[PDB]
This record gives sequence, structure tokens and C-alpha cells, in this order.
Amino acid sequence: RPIIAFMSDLGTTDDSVAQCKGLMYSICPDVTVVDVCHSMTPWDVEEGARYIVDLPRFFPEGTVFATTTYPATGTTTRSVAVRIKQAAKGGARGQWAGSGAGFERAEGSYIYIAPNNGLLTTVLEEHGYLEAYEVTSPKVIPEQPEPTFYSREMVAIPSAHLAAGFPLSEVGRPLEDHEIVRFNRPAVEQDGEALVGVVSAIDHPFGNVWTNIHRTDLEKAGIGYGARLRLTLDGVLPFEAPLTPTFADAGEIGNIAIYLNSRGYLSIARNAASLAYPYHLKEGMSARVEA
Amino acid sequence: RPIIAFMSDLGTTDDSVAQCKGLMYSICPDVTVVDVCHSMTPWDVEEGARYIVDLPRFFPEGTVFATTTYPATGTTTRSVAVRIKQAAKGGARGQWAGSGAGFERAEGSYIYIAPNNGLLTTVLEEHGYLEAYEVTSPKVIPEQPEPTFYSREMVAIPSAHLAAGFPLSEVGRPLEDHEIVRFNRPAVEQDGEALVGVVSAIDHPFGNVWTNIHRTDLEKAGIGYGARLRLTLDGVLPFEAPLTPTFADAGEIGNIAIYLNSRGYLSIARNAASLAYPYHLKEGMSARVEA
Amino acid sequence: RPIIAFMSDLGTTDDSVAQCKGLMYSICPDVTVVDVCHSMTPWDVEEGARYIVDLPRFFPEGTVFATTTYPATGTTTRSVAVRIKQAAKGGARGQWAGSGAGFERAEGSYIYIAPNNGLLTTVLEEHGYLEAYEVTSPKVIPEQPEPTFYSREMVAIPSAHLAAGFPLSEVGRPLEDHEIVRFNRPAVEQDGEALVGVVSAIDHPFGNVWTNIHRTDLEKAGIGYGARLRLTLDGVLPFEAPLTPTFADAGEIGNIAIYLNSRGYLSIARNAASLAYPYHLKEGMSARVEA
Amino acid sequence: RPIIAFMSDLGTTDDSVAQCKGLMYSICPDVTVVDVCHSMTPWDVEEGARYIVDLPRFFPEGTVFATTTYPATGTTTRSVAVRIKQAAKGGARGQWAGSGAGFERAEGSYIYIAPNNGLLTTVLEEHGYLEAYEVTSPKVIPEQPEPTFYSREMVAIPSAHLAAGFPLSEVGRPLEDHEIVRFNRPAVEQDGEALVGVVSAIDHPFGNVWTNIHRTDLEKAGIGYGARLRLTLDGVLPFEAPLTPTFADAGEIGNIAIYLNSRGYLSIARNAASLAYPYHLKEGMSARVEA
Amino acid sequence: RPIIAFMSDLGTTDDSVAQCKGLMYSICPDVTVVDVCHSMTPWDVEEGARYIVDLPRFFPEGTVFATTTYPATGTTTRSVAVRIKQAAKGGARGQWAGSGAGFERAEGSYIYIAPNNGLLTTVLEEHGYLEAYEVTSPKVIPEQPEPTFYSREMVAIPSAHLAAGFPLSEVGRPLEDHEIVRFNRPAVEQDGEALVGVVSAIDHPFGNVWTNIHRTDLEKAGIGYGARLRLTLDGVLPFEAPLTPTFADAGEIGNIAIYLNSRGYLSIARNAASLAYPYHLKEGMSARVEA
Amino acid sequence: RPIIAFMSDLGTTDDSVAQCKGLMYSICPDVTVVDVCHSMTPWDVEEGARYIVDLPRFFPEGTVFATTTYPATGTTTRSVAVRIKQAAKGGARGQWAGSGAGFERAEGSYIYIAPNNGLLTTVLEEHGYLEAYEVTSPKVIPEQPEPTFYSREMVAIPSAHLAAGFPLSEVGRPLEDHEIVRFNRPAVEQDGEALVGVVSAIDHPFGNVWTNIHRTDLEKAGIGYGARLRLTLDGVLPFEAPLTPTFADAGEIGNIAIYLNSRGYLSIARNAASLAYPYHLKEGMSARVEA
Repeated sequence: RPIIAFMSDLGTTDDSVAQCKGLMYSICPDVTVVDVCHSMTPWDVEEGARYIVDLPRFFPEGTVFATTTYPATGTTTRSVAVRIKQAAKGGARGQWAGSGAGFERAEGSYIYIAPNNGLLTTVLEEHGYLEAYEVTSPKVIPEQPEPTFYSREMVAIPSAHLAAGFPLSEVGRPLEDHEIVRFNRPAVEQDGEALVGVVSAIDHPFGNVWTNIHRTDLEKAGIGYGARLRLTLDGVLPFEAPLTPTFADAGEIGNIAIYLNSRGYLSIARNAASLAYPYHLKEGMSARVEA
Repeated sequence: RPIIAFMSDLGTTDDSVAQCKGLMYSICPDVTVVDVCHSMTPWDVEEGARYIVDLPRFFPEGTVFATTTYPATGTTTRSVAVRIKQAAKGGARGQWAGSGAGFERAEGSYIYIAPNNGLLTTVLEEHGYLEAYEVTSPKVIPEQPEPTFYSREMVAIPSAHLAAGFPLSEVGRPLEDHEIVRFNRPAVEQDGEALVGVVSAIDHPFGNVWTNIHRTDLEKAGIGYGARLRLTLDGVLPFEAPLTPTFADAGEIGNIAIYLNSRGYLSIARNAASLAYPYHLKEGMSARVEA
Repeated sequence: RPIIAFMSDLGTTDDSVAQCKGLMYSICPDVTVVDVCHSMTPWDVEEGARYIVDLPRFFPEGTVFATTTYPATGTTTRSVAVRIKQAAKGGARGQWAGSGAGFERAEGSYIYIAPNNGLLTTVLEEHGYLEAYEVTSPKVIPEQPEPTFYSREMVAIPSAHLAAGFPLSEVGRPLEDHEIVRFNRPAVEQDGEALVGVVSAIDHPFGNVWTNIHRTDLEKAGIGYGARLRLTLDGVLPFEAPLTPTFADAGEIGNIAIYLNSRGYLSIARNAASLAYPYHLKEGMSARVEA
Repeated sequence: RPIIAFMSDLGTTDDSVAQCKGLMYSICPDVTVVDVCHSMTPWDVEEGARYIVDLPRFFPEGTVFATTTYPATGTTTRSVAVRIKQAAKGGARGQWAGSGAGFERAEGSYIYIAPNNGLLTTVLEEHGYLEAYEVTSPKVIPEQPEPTFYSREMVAIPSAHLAAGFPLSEVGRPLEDHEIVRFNRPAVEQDGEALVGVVSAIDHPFGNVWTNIHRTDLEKAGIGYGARLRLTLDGVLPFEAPLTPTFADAGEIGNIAIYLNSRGYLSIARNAASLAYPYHLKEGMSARVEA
Repeated sequence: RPIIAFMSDLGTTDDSVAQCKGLMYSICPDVTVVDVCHSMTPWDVEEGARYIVDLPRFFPEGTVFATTTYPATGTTTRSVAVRIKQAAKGGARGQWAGSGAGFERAEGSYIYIAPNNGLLTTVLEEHGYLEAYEVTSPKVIPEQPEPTFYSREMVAIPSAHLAAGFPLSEVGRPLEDHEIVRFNRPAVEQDGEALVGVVSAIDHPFGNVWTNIHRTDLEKAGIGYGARLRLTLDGVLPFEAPLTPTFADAGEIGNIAIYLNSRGYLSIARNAASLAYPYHLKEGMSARVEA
Repeated sequence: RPIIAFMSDLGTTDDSVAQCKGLMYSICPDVTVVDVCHSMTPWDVEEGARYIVDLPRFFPEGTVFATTTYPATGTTTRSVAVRIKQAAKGGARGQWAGSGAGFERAEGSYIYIAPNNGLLTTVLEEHGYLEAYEVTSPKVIPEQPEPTFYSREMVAIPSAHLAAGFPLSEVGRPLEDHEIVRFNRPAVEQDGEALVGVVSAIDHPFGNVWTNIHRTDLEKAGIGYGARLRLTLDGVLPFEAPLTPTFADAGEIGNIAIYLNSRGYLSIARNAASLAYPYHLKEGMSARVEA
């Protein structure tokens, strides 16, 4: 029952993803390929990271995550395959996914194969890893790899091999922690009683506004459900609401809610209407929260 | 060979759909998940209805349709699961689908699971149903559901359990008919010789115009195949043609044709050209027809 | 593991594709359906041909290609099914796809099924074919096809039967080469010591400019890696650079690279930046090249 | 997935069984056919029952037992198809079979199909049944059955339809418990402090002797492990020994051991030597035990 | 879904058959090997013929029949492969096999492969054939065959290739009819109103007596069900019984029945008791029948 | 595609093997179970050895050989699982099995699992081994094994786990060479010019006589094909014939042939007739050869 969950910047308007899928089913005959999304901004490793960090707990043990945008295609720079440690609990609260109490997952049950460009920064940060290797072996990549299509050559093809049970440690040499590339991110800043962050994403197609202020940052200022909040966007736009668990807790359609999203971050939205689209609110704008 | 066909307002640009899927494969490992589409206007129940009403006859018996947009997420509202009666004969004229004489479907062979928010209105009206239940069991939903992601918690997760053979009647108590929320289907109003209707959809990506005027509406006022027809849109733009089967019957590329769509409503289009896009014609415009 | 690769003009915004997939699973329960893409410009056969031509070397032998845009729906015109000859060697060097030396594909291993409207022009040009038949038999198409949906009736349905092992030569009469429709392909013309051509596509979502000038055309001019080049677009915009293997060989992020793409064509791009989008460069602009 | 386990009196020296197996693959192409044995004494239903009573706990759920000796072939009699109740814990202590703590089987997971001549007597005594039906529908048996081959016609063929998923209750009319034939079973009689029974089988190829005296029959006389016992066979030959778990607990090769077999019955044997054969001990000799 | 049905004189007491099977799976991984029998009397082609002649109608179309006893192992003799024409109807009345009306089989649908030593005589007589080839290709046999195991080298290995889809006509040169060895078949002789044949087999494990006098011989003599018959065996045993369809019509257990076996031949037996065994009746004893 | 090849002393007259196969299918649903044989003399390890020693080359790599005769059942004695090194060449010549030049088999591609009672003595001599383990883990055996059926509990069940891909080294502690029991192998003795051995087996159903004098015993003593030989059985029957490759090279049916068998060992037989049976020759009689 092997599965590959597939995330790229290849787009949905041509045959790029199909080329990758064909090779996958060739290497691992009865694999299931699951598309995450393929429409991220090319080269934005920070954005791709967001689409893959919370994946593991939803998926059956032994899932291979094939995640790629490949700015430096055709250079010396290679792919990293890693085995993660803890399929982290996620969510507003911090639980497993599934019916009942949830589906608890065993340690070291997921592999990520990605270019070594920092795409995995937040995966390693939240899940840890037990082992990591550079992907070099003639058995899992082409001997003459196409210079313009490294997602196919250096990610898709070897993810399929992994999926089929080609042993992880046989793909190439082990990498020291310092050889695995990370991007940097400003942390949530404190300002007395105030937390200062950024709008990290607009949640499409709804136009909810996700921040980088996490519950653990909030409850650092002793902030939890019911707290009467002021949340300033773009430095000039206050917004006052109490911290609620959902959209409908604001009353009337169109009314403002400040809440915790399903990845656990502080968000703002309207009840059954768009917040972000009418006022052109954007990823990148400042976000401050206070009691 | 269990199948879940999946429709949502989740979008195609993030990991939301993938999370649902992972759970689907976690619950029912042998399942095939088929995308319907994920790009409907959020909170537009009438639009989502349109994409799910015709599904059943095309699919193998035993298929679960997981269809969701969840405006009321995090509240007390619970999903409804229904066994439909008839896989209604369709086409533009009334038939089974498939090669030969088409594949006949036994009654009672499909299950829809959806928020009780009206999404199933046209499904129930076109197919009828044998049994309906509230989805409340912790055997098929989380004991602790995520307040802002009910499509995943209350539709995706239980559909998989239904797909895997969990007995329909164990998911929760049976619902009486009026407990199933309906949206209103405003009637085609008679004025003189003319039927005062509406454009119910633009058929993308061709840009044909679909109306809410059924054969039995034109039949009620005499109108049938071969009649010369005056259709006015938005109270401004007129068109005139005989009722025909396909777009090429109109003659030259770009010629207007008026027909019955592959589901039986009065439609209009150009031949191998777009009618809607160059004149900015929209869903919601008034549509009047006279002979 | 029979596979169907599916390319249509049906869009990603309604239930059209799902109707096709449903029938595909009804006819051939073990089938794996792989989406190529579904978002081509309606009635742009040259555009669709582009997304299907390079497909075959990537899939396991036996794969059926279901490829469809049906301008002439509901008329006399029937589909053509072809067993191709060579699964060609593609890319900037010309080789097999996959790990190792690649995956060698036996001759006559692939079937295409398409409207006889010229969609398969570059497929027949590049792979050749061994047999070709008109798809007319009631065992493989509906006895009464829906007039306005020929992709479902004349392509998807019979593709599934073919995937299931229905003998190719039984779908209808064999076709002589002259009965298979082609579109015109603009030649490369001469003026001074310069190959004159055209921009054949914008590579989305990167903004890369792909021309129709083949490596074999440059090889006739005496041009391999490292020759300074004057490439003019639209008849006013000039560019200058040597032929290099990848984007990184331009130096600075934003610098011009002139390369051969993963299909083997003269192309122009920016290193980790977009060329086409900022200057509104388009499929169809003149493309003149000189050393 | 689907399994048929087949036990017959057809022998192993001709094509009888292969004619059946071929019909099984014709009807259910995915089936796996497991031979139980085919060499029972023709018309000896007590012997045939022995080879099938303990079958269920060992096989995956859904498995079908095709079990036949048909002395009444060509007459008005029909087979009975039964869904049994519990896969009832077996062995010299009672437990599920398998690695770890064994494999748990849900109730109602198995189907036996057999002539209604008493073959299933001990199956129904030990496992119970939830439902039972006469096999008469022409959907599952030949319209014109071979008169002298009822094993193939009324057992094999319909066994395959059941394995394929035909509804049990659609094979024929339900049977009241009294319509199901049973053979008479020798009771364990009491004579002073002693239990008088019978030799129920010789265990080939080891020459072990099995009696019809159960662990439960012994618990009544206050007999468990380590009790010194005397056993008289055929009315002439006596033996004396304690009750031990295994053969090697007797010491010397060839030493007498008295134990409970893998079904929990009072047995007698020699340690890695044959008891029955040198002495011509036979199924059906009197068997008397006393402390 | 490819199938090999395997009949040999290899015996059941060693690894000989496992050796052939392992090769069979090596060549054709997806294959199902179905045992006919392996216990025939070595070098008795007439007996091996009886076990293979009635096989085709019970098996799915495409079945390869691998049938071998090889007295001439290690010489210049080669195997023969044949495509049979008609999968003949059989049984007491002459019908297709299976439920309902039984499963009709297409012409040209089975392949037999055997040493050219006469084993196929009755097969070719009953079914005819469309093509016959000598088996000599180094693609289907070893380049250096084991001199004493031609059943493995020249039947088992090639059958696997055939079942794998290797083209029949490529195995070697086509054979003319008289190149295929036949053994002599002694005719049933007419004697006034009587028919004079022989006992062709004892039907194990029951000890029913099978003659070579076919139903078409009987009906040519005016004999049919309900005819009062004298059937003299061994010259001196004038049995008397009506020709009845089955054993039970004889009445009491042990009573003599004269019937037509599942091959359509005149037979004699006891109702639920053995005829051959207690009186030592054997293959080769004269059989005369008359009203 | 996993295979268990299965050899035992369980017999074919009851449900013992069926019990083992059901557990095999429970554990590894997609396994194909191949019967070697089940009719060896109980407790005779020398004989079981013979049926398993030549297996490897004929089978697909990854095959698990489940081989068992379990005298010391119920004790502390445990099963040993071994990964062999060399899938040795065999036959008279010394080659690979299969068509063409044969199918070479990679090093360490087969696993044997057997009681530690010496059944593997000849497997390890012929094949070598890379790793050997005591089978003890509750992951691969029952926590409470049935004391009279260790073949099932300690061989069958764990062989299924190994076929299912449970890591070899995790069944229990590694075993040193001297912890692996072997039986005695009294050797071929040189008597000046004579070689003195023993009749190692009578080849059923043919009654050919196999010695333990190998081809290397002969080629070392300058005896190859063509040699005029004197072969003395029982110390008193001095047969005389040339060394030929096959039976038919002796001329007339019934004639005496001295040859090399398919295992490579010196043999005597008749051409198309039995040597052993008429004269009651036996396994264990003396066997002297000389030129």
C-alpha cells in the first residue's frame, strides 16, 4: 500500500506533473500518488514549506513525501532524503488526526525527499529527523540528468524508488546536520504586553488572514480563548474581537472573528465572508496583537 | 474496488484537500479517491449542488460522494448521510451512461455525505432517497473535531468509513425529511407568451450560457425542437435561432445555436467559439424566452 | 496495473472530468487514471498537441493516452485510435527517461485515442504509428451519444475499453494515412545566415520563452554550447547570450540564459526570475536567431 | 483477497479436481484456491467432517469452504450454504491461531457450502450459524447439471459465485434447522469411575491414536495434567501413563505418551515412533480410560 | 490473468513438480498453476490422454495446458505445441460447463504443449487444431537441456513462455498432421444388436467401471435411458439393469447401476458402494452391451 | 510478488497443510504458496534434506523455503532461519536453470526456515549462508505455541512474516555456526580403483537408482562419459554398461543404462522400464563403481 504525496512548483497547465507521475508508476507499479498542490510561487521555499510541514499525521505510516521547487536545477546541488522522527501532533489544540481519539503514528515512519535548498527547514524543526542522506546513487537518479528538470530527475524518480522499498541509506552518503540548508525567519517579537509578527499567509479561497503568532506565543502573554483582543494589521488597521474557536462565534454573517486556525496560529477573518480580498490584504503585512 | 468522489470548496492551492485524502487512505487503504472539483465559490451552495447532482450514473455501484462546503463549521450542525434511490436517467434527452445501451445502475447504490446546509437539495429532488442519518458517532468522526475544518472532520473522515463498509445506519440517528435543509429553487415565471427565467450558470471554459428553463417549461407553453426562439439576457441583449442538438448545426464557426444542455435545460452558445466571455455574460442575469 | 493518461479541454472547475473518470472505472476497475492537464485553450489543437507529444517515454508499456478537445462534437466525425511506433528519445541530449541509463520502451507499446481533428499531428510526426482505426463500434462507444459531450462519449469511454484489453483492430475500420487529419506546422525560413522562426510557448509558471527552432536546426548552422547569440522577439525586442546548459550559467539572478529546454528546443529565460511576464512576451511573436 | 478452501472425495489420481478448479477461476478470476485434502474414504461423511471442522480460525475472513462428498448425486437433493457464527477458539487449551496472541475473527465471517447429507454436522455444532439456504438458483448452479458429478455442479460452481460476492440469501430458500441433515454422534458413556468411548481417528503419517474423549469430559472426572491413567484399546490391549503436553515428555524415543491433541482430545502415541501401525490399531476400536 | 494447467507423470513424492513450478513463476510472475494430476503410470500415454482430453471447456479462454510424460528424454525428439479448434461440449448429454446455460468458449482459445509421443491423440481427435509447431526456439527452451528431465526443459519452461504471451508460431517450424504422433484407438464393434468394447478405466476412488462404448454408439443401436440392458463384463458376468442417469436410481445401496458417465461413456457401478475393488475388476476386460 | 515454497512431513490425507496455508494467506495476503511435497517418512531428516537442497536456482529471488519435520515438537527446541549465500548451479553439467543460457541468481536471495534438527545440513554445505538466526520473537511466532504442532507454529507462521517482508535479523538472536545442528554424511570412499558409496534414493515413480557418487568423484578418478563401467549393488549384483547421458542411449526398451542424473549423481536404470521395483532394490544398499 505505498503512497507518494507530491508537492511542486510545476503548475497545473502543462505535462510536467504527468512526466513525473509516469516515472513514478513505472518505478513503483501499484503506488498511489497524491497531489498536495502544484501552484506555489516558483522559488519561494518559505511558501512550499507551509504546504508540507503539517502533512505527516494525516497519512499512513511509510508515506514518502516528494517536495520540490528547484531554483538551482542543473548545478552540483543535490537532493536530500530524510527520515523524520515524530509525526508531530498539530492543530489549534495539539492532537492526532482521525476519528475517535485520532490515529497515533509510530516514530520514523515518513521520509521526505527534497532539494537541499531549505524547503525542509520547518519539517526538520517540527518533526526532527533520525537520518539524512544525499541522493547520489546511479540506482535512484539518472546517469545523465536533464539540466532543466531536476524535480523530475532528482526528486520524483528517487521518491518512487524509496516508495518501492529501495533502502534509504543506499541512496548516497550520510549528511552532517550542517550540510542541510535552512532558510531564516524573523521570530515573533515581544513588546511589553504586545506580540509583533507578520501576516504569513492569505488563506484561499476564503481570504482569512493567517499570522505567524502561535498559541505558544499567545499563551506566553497568558492569552487564551475569551481574551478581549486588539489586532493591528498593516500598522494602521486595528481590529477588536475576543479570541474565539470559530467563525460563527462572531454572530452575524460578515462579522469579525479572531481565532486559532487548524495549524494552530492566530488568524483573523469574517463569518462566511472575505476579509482579505475586498481590502487587498496581503502576505507580508505587519501583525500586532494585544489584550 | 471502493470509490470516493470528492467535491469541495477547499481550493487547489494549499494542502487542505491532501489532508482529507491522507485520512481517506488511512481509513480505507484500498480506496480510490476521484476529484470532482475544488474551486467552487465558497459559501455558494447552489453552485456546489450543480456539480454533484449528475454524478451517480457515471460511477460504479457502491460509490460514496463526499461533497462539502462548510459555512457553519465549529457549531453544533452535523453532517447528513443519505442513500439515494434512483440514478436518474440523464443525457440531454434521458438515458443510462456508458458504451452500448449504457450501464444500468441498481436502485439504492450510492451514498452522499454532506453538511446539512442545503448542498444536497437537487440530488434529493432528482434521485430521491431511501434513508437519511445524522453523522454523530465517534466511530466515524473525531471525538475532538477541529472547529475551523469541518469538511475534513465531518465529511472526508466519515466518507472513508462509509467507503470501507461501516453500516450507514450506525453513524447517527435517522432524520425526518424536513430536518434536511433545502435551499429554494425559484420557479420559471410566466409572462404573456414569454418565460421569465435566469442564467443559472456559465459553462466554463467554453462560455456557453445555461438557463433554468427546462424542457418541461418550454413544453408547458408549447415550445419544442425546431421552434424559432427569442432569448433576451440581462434585459438588454437579444438572440434568435431554432432549437437544435449540437453547436455545429448552426453552420459557420461563431454562429449562434440554441439547444438543450447535456442535462436538459435551455442553453445558448456559439459554434466552436465563446458566447459568454466577449459580452461579459453572467450567472444571475435575467433570461426570457419567446417563440 | 493498466493506466490511462488523460488530457482534455474540459477545465478544472466542474464535474466534466469526473464524469469521464467514473466511466473509466466502470469499464476497467483496475485502471489507474493519471491527469496530464485539463486547462488548454478550448479549440486550440496546436496547444494540446504540445502537452501530449512528449508523453510516451515516461509511462509503462500498455498505457493508453486519452487526449481530447472536440470542436466538431455531435456530427459525423469519429475518433481515431493509433498504436504508435517509437517511444521517442526526448530532451536536450536525446535519451530514455528514468534512473540508470533510463527505461527502454518496446516498439508499439502505446495507444492514443483522439478526435480526428489534428490533435495527434506532432504525435504521428515524432513517434510514427503502426495501425490506426476509426472508433465506431457500439461495443466501445454509446449507441446514442450525448451530442454536446464528445470527449466523454467518443474518447474517454473507448479509452477505458482499450485499457481493459479490447482488441484495437475491432473499434472500427482501418484508416489510410490521408484520412487522419493534420494541422499545418510553420517551417523555419531563411534570411541571411539566420534561422527565422516563432515563439511556440510560454513555459508557465516560470516565464520561460520556448521557440520552434530545434537543436537539429542549430546543428545545421554549426551551433552547440558556448556561441554568442542575437535573438530578437516580436520584431523589436533584442537579446544576447551564449548557448549554455542551464539557468545558473548566466551568473547573477535575473541574467539572461539561452538554452535548450527539456524537449530539445532553443529557448530563452532568466536565471531564477521571469522573462516573459514583465515584458508581456507571447506565444506567436516572431523569433529571429543569429550567431 | 478472495479464497475458496476445497475438500472433496474426488481423489488425486485424475482430472476431477482440476475440472472444478477451472470452473472456480472462470467465475471468480481473482480467487485463490486452497486444497484441504481430496483423499477421504468415499461416502464416509464422519471422516470428511473431521477435515473441515477446525478450518475457520486459520483463514482470512470471507473465505468460502467448498466441502463435498456427494453419494446422492443426480437426485432431488440440493446443497446447503451456511454462514457460520463463531470461529470458535481451538487447540489443547483454546485460543486464536497465529503469531502474537493470534488472529481475532469477527462473527459471521465464513461460508460453508456442502451436500445436505450431514457433512457439516460438526461444523454447525461447534461454530453455530446465522443463516442457511438451499442452493437451487440457476444464477449459481447449472440449468442442466451433470447427473453423476454433483460435487462440481452443486458445490464447486456455486462456491465460486459466493467467493465472487453473490448474495448468500439469493442462492435459494432459507432452511429451518430441522431440514439440515446431521449424522448421529457416539456419546461418551460412564461405567463405574471410567469413561468408555471410541478411537475417532488414526493420525497419519505418525500413527498417533485419537479418541472421542474431550478435555471437558475429563475435567468432570477430575483429570488434568500429571494424572496417572490407564487406557484399554480394542477390548484387549492396555496402556498406562500420565497426562502430559507433548511426546518428548515421555523420555525415551518409543515411550508411550498420553496427551491432548491440537483439538483437545484424549490421545495416545509414541515419542517419535508409530503406535498404531505396528499393532494395526484402527479407527473405531473401543477406547476405555480410568485413573 | 494467465493460467497453466499441469499434468505429468512426475509423481507427488519429491521436488520434481516444484522445480517445474518455480521456473513457471520465474518466467511468468502473474501466472496461476493448476495441477491436473501427477500420479499417472509412467510411460502410459493412453492413460495420460484420458486426464487431459476433457479439460478445455472447464478453463478460461487463454489457458495453456502443459501435459507430460517423456519416455524419450534426452534424444533429438522435440515437444509439439498446438492451438486447438473447438473446446468440445461433453458430459452425459452434451453441453457447455458452468452455471446457467454454462460458459460458451470461443474457438482457438487453448494451447496444449506436449512431447510428440502420442499424448495428444484424443485431444486432437475431439477438438481438432488450427496450428501446430515444433518447439525448438532457444527463447523458450534451454540452450543445454538436462538430458533426463525433458518434462521440465521441453514442456514446463516453454508453457510458461506461452502463457506469458510469446507468439505460438515463433517456437519453431510448423508441423504437418502426420508429423504428430498418434497411438491406435481400437473401435467399438457391432454384433447384430450388441456393442462390443472394453473397460477403458477404473474410476478411482469409487471403483466405478468405465467402458469405451460412447452414447453415440448406444443411440446408433437404439439404446437410450430406460432401456433394459444386459452388459456382460470379462466374458462371464451378464449384469442386468436399466440404463439410468445416476447411481441412486438403482434403489438400495450396493445395487448395480448402468449409466452414462460425465464423459458420455457407458459405465457400470454400485449405488454408493464400489464395484471394481471387491471383485478385482480391471482396465482391459471385455465389455459387451445389448437390450 | 512473494513465494513460500513449502515442504513437510504432514501428509496429504488431512487438514494439516491447509491449516498452515490459511495462516500464510492471513499474514501475507498476496503470497503464492508452492507445494514441494508432504509425503516424506516422518522424522527422517536425511530424506527431507534431499527434497529441498536443489530448490533455489529454479525459484524467483526472494523466495522463502518453509521446510519442516518436527520430532522434538513441544520442547524448548527452536526454528532456525537462514539466508543462504550461493544459489548453486546444478544438474549433470553444472549450470543455471531456465530457457536460453538460464536465469542467473544473485547472491543471498533466498531464505530457509526449518527446525534446528539438521534438515538444513545439505542446504548449507551446498549453498553457504550469510546470516543465521534463532526464531523466537512474538512478532513472528505465537505467544503460546501448540505443543503438538510446531511445524505450523514455528515454521509456517514465521515463514509468512518473512515473505511479508519482516526483517530477517529481528526474529531473534544470531546463531554461531556450531549452534546449527547437522546430521552425519558418510562419504564416498576410494578403494584403489573402485569408488564405494551407497544407494541414496530410489527415484519414484520410475524406480531409477541414484547413488551418492557425484560427477566430481568420477572426473577426479578419470571416469567421464563413454567409460565402460562395473556397478555393484547390494554387494552382489555387478551391472555392466557404458556411461551414457540418457536412458534411450542403451538401445532397447528395458535395457540397462548408467548415467548422470539431474542432480549430478551416478545412476543406474532401465530404458523406459523400472529397475528397482521388480527386484526390490532399496535406499541404503551398497554401491561400488569401477572402470
